[PDB]
Amino acid sequence: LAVIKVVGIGGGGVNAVNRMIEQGLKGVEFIAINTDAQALLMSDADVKLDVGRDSTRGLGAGADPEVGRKAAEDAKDEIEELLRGADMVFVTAGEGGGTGTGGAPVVASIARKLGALTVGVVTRPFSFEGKRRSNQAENGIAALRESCDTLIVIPNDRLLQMGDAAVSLMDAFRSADEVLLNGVQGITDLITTPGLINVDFADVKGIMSGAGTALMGIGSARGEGRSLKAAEIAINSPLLEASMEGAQGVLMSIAGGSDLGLFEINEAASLVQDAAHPDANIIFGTVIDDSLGDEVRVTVIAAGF
Ligand SMILES: Nc1nc2c(ncn2[C@@H]2O[C@H](COP(=O)(O)OP(=O)(O)O)[C@@H](O)[C@H]2O)c(=O)[nH]1
Repeated sequence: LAVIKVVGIGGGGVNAVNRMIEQGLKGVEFIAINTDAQALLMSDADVKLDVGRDSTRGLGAGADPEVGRKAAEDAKDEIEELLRGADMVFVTAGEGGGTGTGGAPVVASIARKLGALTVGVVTRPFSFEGKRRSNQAENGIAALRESCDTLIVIPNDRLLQMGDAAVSLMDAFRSADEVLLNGVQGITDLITTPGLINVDFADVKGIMSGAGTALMGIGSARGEGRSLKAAEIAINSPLLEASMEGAQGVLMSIAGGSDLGLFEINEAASLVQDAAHPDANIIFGTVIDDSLGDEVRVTVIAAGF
């Protein structure tokens, strides 16, 4: 039984972790790291960690990656203790800010030296947030990639092509929350709550260790030929580029109720096998989830380029 910790660092990461908690992501410990005491108050994470300066006083708002990086190393001993003896560590953040952008590569480096399989799950900022954030996020991703075994990057721009035409500025970030959850849960659920086609940690570790940069796709469908449709949506998801075939490795999960048909599972499995490069390592499994009813959702992670 695996020890999996999910770290949400910076404002966005903490909000993402709250969505995960709110949605009932199980079998994982949630850690919230921030510089701001006030924002940490609204967090529902098991473990919270205030860092850097007091938010109750001076400059909480400034978004400097250098500030966030320094704050992290001033807490390296405390962080290491929170990640003590974990088998897997997820580092979720919204790239572009200060706390997340600079702090994340530190948290990951620590988790990796502890010997844990280190998976970063971050978002690229929306273009409407300006080039300054686009720039910072770009360096923050370069850095975090060095510290992770695998780094899944979700381009926020593509979420707007999926969400409704008339969405608020707040609905936009709720989608960002939801997709970060999708990334994490799509992987952890394979381990914590497997179905008929059982995948164990060793399989996942094999496909994700030193994988480098990675991308994800999600899909879901109902009733009539659902599993195939869901799988098809996932492999064609805009979040995943055309570069599904360019992947060295593919991790795939299909979640559904206890009554998830073997035939269904097989059709999804076959589709991904055909869609991926002939030489790619493909590991795939099923997840039991009664909260889905008669809907099934497929997650595809494509790694190694
Ligand atoms: N998932 C998610 N992402 C967010 C949210 N708010 C902002 N972001 C993204 O995260 C980036 C950094 O913001 P934030 O994490 O709040 O600043 P930081 O704490 O200094 O890292 C922004 O440029 C946004 O693209 C949110 O509520 N949820």
